[PDB]
Amino acid sequence: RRGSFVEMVDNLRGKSGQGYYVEMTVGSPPQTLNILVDTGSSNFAVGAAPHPFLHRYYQRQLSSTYRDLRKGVYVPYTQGKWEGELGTDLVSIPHGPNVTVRANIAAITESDKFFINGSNWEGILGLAYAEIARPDDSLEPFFDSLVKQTHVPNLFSLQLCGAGFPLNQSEVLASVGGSMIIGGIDHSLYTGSLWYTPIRREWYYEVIIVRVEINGQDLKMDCKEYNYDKSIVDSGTTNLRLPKKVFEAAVKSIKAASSTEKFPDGFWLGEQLVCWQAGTTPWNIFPVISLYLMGEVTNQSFRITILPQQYLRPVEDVATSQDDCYKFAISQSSTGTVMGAVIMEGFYVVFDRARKRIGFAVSACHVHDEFRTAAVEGPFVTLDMEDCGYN
Ligand SMILES: C[C@@H]1C[C@H]1COC(C)(C)[C@@H]1C[C@H]1[C@]12CN(c3ncccn3)C[C@H]1CSC(N)=N2
Repeated sequence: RRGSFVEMVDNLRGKSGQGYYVEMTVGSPPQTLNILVDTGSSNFAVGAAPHPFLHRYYQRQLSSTYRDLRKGVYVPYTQGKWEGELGTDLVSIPHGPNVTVRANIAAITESDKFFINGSNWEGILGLAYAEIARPDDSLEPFFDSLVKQTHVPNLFSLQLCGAGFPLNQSEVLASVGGSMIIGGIDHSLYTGSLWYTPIRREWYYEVIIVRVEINGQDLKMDCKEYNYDKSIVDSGTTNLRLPKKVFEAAVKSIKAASSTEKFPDGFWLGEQLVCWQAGTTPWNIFPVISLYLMGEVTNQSFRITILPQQYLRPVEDVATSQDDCYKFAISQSSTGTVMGAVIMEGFYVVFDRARKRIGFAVSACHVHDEFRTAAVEGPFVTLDMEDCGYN
């Protein structure tokens, strides 16, 4: 396996709790900013005014290439909001393709619970499709602009690398957090085969889950439940989020598999950390989780399997200790399944926009132990998979 995109390998930093980001520049002369990679939204937006959590921001008045679109944008969401002013400017990715494009930029002027203290990022790169752009689908997303204006192939791929232990801001700054390969697939970043699932519709990166197992035991729900009301791949969500009824069934099964140790309700609610003496985390008592995804071939599926090393998120102790501590990074959703950062950390994920498909392979940087690894395996004969999609 040769790695043919050396310029872009190791261009991400960050972690599942706070986001993975890439360096970008905006304006003339170039203003450098760290930008959250978000496959669950479709706007390119940057801090453009002082904020307690920003150490830098886009200064439109210092860019000779700034263009004012004379239009506001307001982006409320469940846990927060940002608002700002639309414009365009020249944009580059230093550890990216050697191209500069003119792109839409939302200059964030006000926000609430959007920016994250100590995360090191100052803006967001929404990589999903125009349908979910704000204020509407007429605001061309960045990746669309990049493809239209250059010879960059209509594809990107993400290797998000969890450390398997906590990092402070200093360690995050000094550590490689993964790769975003723009326009290609780098063979050094994965092992085994890539398996592809269709993009069901181009809005979010929507997929269809057809079967769920906990340690090989079928959760045995009608597969529509797994995709109620959608299933998406979202680097801008920390957890694996599951629809309420699926969450309840999965947690029951994970508790049963791990029953040799009792954990408090607050742990299963994703609120409370649990800790073990250094090196003694009992990985083996926790089950693997397999999600079967619709394949590209009629009546064929494949599965991705994650370990507790993926779904238990490393956190620092509430106290001063050498304990190894974690939070449970599976949580309930009322807006469908979200395959967030903790599940993406297991896999190299290929967003093949050109062929309307998402590829998964075992990540070369997934955390595991001597006894088990993450897996991507197939094929399986699976019938009536279209019926698993919610309408
Ligand atoms: C792993 C990393 C810590 C995670 C980042 O957390 C925040 C900052 C809350 C993510 C980046 C925020 C959003 C942006 N957004 C949105 N909705 C509609 C239109 C435009 N944008 C919803 C919102 C939550 S979900 C998501 N994918 N993106």
